[PDB]
Amino acid sequence: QPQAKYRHDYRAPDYQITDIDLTFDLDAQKTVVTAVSQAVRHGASDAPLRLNGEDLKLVSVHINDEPWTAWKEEEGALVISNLPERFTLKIINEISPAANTALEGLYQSGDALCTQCEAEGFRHITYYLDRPDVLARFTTKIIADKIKYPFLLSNGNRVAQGELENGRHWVQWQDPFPKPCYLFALVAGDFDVLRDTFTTRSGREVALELYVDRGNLDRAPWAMTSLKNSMKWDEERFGLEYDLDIYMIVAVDFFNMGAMENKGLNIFNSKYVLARTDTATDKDYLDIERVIGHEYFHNWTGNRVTCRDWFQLSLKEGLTVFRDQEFSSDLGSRAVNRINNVRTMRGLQFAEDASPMAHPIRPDMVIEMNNFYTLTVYEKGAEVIRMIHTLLGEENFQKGMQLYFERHDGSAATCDDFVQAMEDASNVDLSHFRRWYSQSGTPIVTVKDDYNPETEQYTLTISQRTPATPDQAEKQPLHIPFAIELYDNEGKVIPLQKGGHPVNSVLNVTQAEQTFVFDNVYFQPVPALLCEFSAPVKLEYKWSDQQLTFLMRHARNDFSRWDAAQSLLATYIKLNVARHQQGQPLSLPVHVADAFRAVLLDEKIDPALAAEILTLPSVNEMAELFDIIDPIAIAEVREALTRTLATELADELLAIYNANYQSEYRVEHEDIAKRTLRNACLRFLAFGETHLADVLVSKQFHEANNMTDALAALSAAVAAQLPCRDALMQEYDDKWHQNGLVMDKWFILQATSPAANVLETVRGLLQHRSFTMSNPNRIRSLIGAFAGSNPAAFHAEDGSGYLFLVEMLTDLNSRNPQVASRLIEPLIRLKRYDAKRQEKMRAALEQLKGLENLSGDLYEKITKALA
Ligand SMILES: CC(C)C[C@H](NC(=O)[C@@H](O)[C@H](N)Cc1ccccc1)C(=O)O
Ligand SMILES: [Zn+2]
Repeated sequence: QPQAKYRHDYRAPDYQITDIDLTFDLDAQKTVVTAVSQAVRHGASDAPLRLNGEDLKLVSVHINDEPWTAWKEEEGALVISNLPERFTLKIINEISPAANTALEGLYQSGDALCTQCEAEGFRHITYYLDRPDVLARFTTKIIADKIKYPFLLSNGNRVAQGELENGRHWVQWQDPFPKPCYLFALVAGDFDVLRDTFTTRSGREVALELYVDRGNLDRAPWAMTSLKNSMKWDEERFGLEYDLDIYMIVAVDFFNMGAMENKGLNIFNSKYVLARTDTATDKDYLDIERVIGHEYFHNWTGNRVTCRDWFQLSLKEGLTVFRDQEFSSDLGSRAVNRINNVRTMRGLQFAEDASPMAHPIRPDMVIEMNNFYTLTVYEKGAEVIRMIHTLLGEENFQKGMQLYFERHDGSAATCDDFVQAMEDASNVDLSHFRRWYSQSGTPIVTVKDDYNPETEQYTLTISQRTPATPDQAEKQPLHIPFAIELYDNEGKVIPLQKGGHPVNSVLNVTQAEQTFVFDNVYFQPVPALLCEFSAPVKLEYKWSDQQLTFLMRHARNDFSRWDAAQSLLATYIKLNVARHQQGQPLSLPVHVADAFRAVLLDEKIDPALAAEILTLPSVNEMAELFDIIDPIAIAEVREALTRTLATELADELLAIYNANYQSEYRVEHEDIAKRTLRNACLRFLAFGETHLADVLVSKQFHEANNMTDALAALSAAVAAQLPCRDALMQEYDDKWHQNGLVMDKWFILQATSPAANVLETVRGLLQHRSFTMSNPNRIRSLIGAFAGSNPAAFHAEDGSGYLFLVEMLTDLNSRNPQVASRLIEPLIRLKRYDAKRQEKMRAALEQLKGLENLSGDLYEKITKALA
């Protein structure tokens, strides 16, 4: 297995390549690549040029057209010795796109040929300096059969084109912007193309082109609209304009991730492009908006300024995720977006930070870089950027962005460079703050308060600590922006002050323990703590149920109201899981049910907020409330809680469900909010009197005039195991079996079903007409959903879930390591479960560990999980 690489070993390259001219003689079985690079030595004169290469058939090596004899091929490299200070390197090699099942480098997607080069896929195309601090100007000539590949695309603009004998043709592209090879892209195939235009604020007219498989034009307008929305927003919010003449996006069916920001030629998983009202849900529309925007935002945060090395991945991913969240939030509901992102942080990222794979947002050790496009690097990375925004304020934050681009435009930078730019532009000291980049694990912030009537002072005693993680035995206090707000008994905000001077609501929690005193607090306050999730930490405060219901009705920020409800539910989710383990039924105080009844009947509350408060935490969110996870107890308690609320709020739920009916379907935020609330109510109504529920659900499925409402009904039928379930599921299959993206929703429902025979059903679906092990989307929607989204079934006491996953991973380890690595994650969490389960999970991991040709992707995770 390959050795681990460490951030502290970074060293500038001995050679730089300033320009590269590529020529591809394209063919699915045998592609011939000719690469002419202009190299310049920067290191010692006796240093050899070390080129990275994987699975390449070397044809020849020339230096200034002279056949070179001073070279040697070694594991993953071509080492060239005795070179001039400046020279022209010419490499000719062959590759086989059709044989590329890992989908890394140049591969085949259906009948099209396309690429994926990040993190290190370009080395699978030709021998090169496959490191992001080497920026070269690319020129790409593509030669191919005209009938099979009428469209030949690469980064930049077309500078040449011609016809050849034997029905072949070629096109040459030039991208003026120097770039690391991970941003290189090539696409060849036959597509339908949606063309539009966007005029920047300064007048630059940009040609927009969206390439989709023939017959998919009816699902392309929303993505195009989202691209234009993204371009406009970046101008308005960040003052950034697109910098090229054309913007191409190609939607492909076979892609390991969601999308890729290749300069001027983004390549997208079709899941994040294709949408029409009968195939896509409101969520799909908003996800397409998010991803289209995300990759577009990389044009500046990632492309114009790239990464010095891969340990600096968060420099572009954390910042770009922050940007896509601000984009979504500005255009839609900021409260809903913040709530959703906090659910991801608390329910998924915290779990990772408490797992064997824990790492700082800026990793120190990496074996397989593809294993580091994580919730930590992305989501926590964004939370760190957001904390900088919280500490600086929008104005100074933008000044920091401006200085960052001024200093690093056209180069590869580091996380430290970014922080320095923010510090220098704002004059805000971020020296202590920097620890957020080096320390893994989730900080735990404990708060104790006291109200002194004699002095009319409110005191907060705040403590912090980060438990040790398997990767770091030493932990230190962080600079935690801790936002608060105090309310009097009328729900009015109490001015924060001390010694006659106002105090900022964002407290600087920088020590292991500290006190914060506020005077002129005339009456005992109810505090709102860690407002808007001001820092990615776990809050420990002894809330009374009344303080929480008070906040649910009076908190100024909608997020606080949702957050208070989560704290209220946590107490009873924990209470009932303990009861479940002792064979006792659900117990819930009347005043708790009343709090949710109040939310339903509050006419002043935003439907968007009400919908989220009425959406119970997922089983994965619930799992984080426990030291030792009991997946079956959690799943059954979640259903029991749903049933109890459905019974206690039956009339109110139906009233709100009916009140939010909308005849017209619009992908507009106000409409989406009402529909989300209506369907939130439907989830509960599905657990009402069987016949009543069955009729209501089947009715919505059949009368729905959009996929959002149809899927909501189908999901409810499956969740409540209603009589109509089998009929509706078969009807969906018969109508959509030919559409993979649509069937993925169906596979997810089958995989996350509460039915006793779910595994048997999932295994059988491996033979379904709409499923195929060759497609990452299908794999993740069926197998991934089962293992990661149905922990109750995956963790069946008999161990059947683990055995099934081992079978699937034995296949995927050889076929597609990246997808295999995404799928093994559930097994890596073994220490969070009981002894019996740990034993079975360890056995499963040991079996995988002994696999012939074990991929580095899995090796890295298996090793840490078995430690
Ligand atoms: C909206 C985005 C956060 C979705 C996300 N895509 C990205 O982050 C891209 O900008 C990544 N740069 C693409 C990528 C992902 C994984 C490994 C190598 C390369 C993805 O999941 O593909
Ligand atoms: Zn990204």
